[PDB]
Amino acid sequence: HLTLEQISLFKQLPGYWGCKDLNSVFVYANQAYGELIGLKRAEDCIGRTDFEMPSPTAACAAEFQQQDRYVIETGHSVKVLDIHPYPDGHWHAHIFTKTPWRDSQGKIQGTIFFGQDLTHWVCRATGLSTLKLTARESEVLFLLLYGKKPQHIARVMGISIKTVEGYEAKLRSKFGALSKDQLIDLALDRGFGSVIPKTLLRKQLSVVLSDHTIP
Amino acid sequence: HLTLEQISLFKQLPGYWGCKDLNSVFVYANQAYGELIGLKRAEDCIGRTDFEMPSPTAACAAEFQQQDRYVIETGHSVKVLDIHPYPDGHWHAHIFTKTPWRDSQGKIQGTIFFGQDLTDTAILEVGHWVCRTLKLTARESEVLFLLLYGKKPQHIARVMGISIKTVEGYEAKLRSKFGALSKDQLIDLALDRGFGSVIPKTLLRKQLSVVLSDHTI
Ligand SMILES: Cc1c[nH]c(=O)c(C)n1
Ligand SMILES: Cc1c[nH]c(=O)c(C)n1
Repeated sequence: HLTLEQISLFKQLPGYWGCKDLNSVFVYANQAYGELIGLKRAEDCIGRTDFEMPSPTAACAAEFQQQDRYVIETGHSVKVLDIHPYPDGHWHAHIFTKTPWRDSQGKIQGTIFFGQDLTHWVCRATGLSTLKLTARESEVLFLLLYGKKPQHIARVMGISIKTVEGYEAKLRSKFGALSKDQLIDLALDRGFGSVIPKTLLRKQLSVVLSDHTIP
Repeated sequence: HLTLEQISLFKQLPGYWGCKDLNSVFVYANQAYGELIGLKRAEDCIGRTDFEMPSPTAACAAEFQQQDRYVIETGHSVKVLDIHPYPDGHWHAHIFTKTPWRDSQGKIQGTIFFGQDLTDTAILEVGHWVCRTLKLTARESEVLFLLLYGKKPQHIARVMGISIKTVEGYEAKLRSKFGALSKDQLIDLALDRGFGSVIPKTLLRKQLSVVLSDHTI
């Protein structure tokens, strides 16, 4: 049994978090998440789905559920880049971690979500050492660097697949790469993975980002 | 008071986290942090300090406690890059965020700590990247990085397992390579060139606790 002292940690652990059941119906949300999502008491999340929150995030409720079902059917954990206008009238950006929620004998009974606010050197063989992209180009590049395929990028940005190939070709040539693989390596070796394009921060989207341990 | 579902969620939330009192005595640690730190029964953390965990991390316990005291005294949140050997026999890198812990009436009674495994998305959150004509060697980039984040020469020596004189050597090699005339101008030029977002890849197997950012809330 937990002391009240330890329960205050439960109440004050920073971030935007909670859990849903197998139908992605909310079971708990901490106060920070409830306020974010437009509610004065986070208890009003319980029993509702992502479609039913008074918040523009509900326009991506179908993406949230597909994410949730992936964690549930596979047991893998995912990292989601979430960028949305919110009931407070501001755009926010988060990485939401999603992991399976397990019961007392270990079986998956839902998902846990945990969100955090998102607030010219070259790599050499050993060490480091020492081109102007379009808004559209830098958006396509950022998504390609995190493992997203062209049909993924077409959906996120709301353009045709052929158009993503258009921007991919410019990038490949702007970096002087002879293939998409070389484009990725060259861009990574120049710090392109560590910056979110500022125009991407005003495009509503929910996309899983490929994630790897370092090293 | 908590329901069975809220207790279950509390026990499965990701990360390696817990809280400490005003003297950084542990009051709670989740299972993930217990296991990482060598205490498979995580309530064994309670009432210990960082000096008393069964873990090579304790060599940096004085630095952990200086970070905790900063959060307590200022009310700021800090993010720390933490690289250490661990009782499982491996090196682990993490970002640890430290937040004031407050009582029923709002005053600070300690700190909350929350660690993430160093991953692609995790470094993105802190705006740094890792490498998988002005040229820097492996050891020079390590020195330069530790210089950018406030480490004194004797601290740098400890991280790199060498002597201060050796460290002075690399520091002068960087001052002439950047054309800077002092350590001040060297930090300024390297920052001006965007070295403030690089973590040299060879630091992932050297022991260090380094504050990356400090935030008002
Ligand atoms: C804002 C947000 C994104 N994805 C989610 O699943 C949840 C619960 N909230
Ligand atoms: C491993 C580790 C790093 N820094 C800390 O303060 C804590 C609580 N643990």
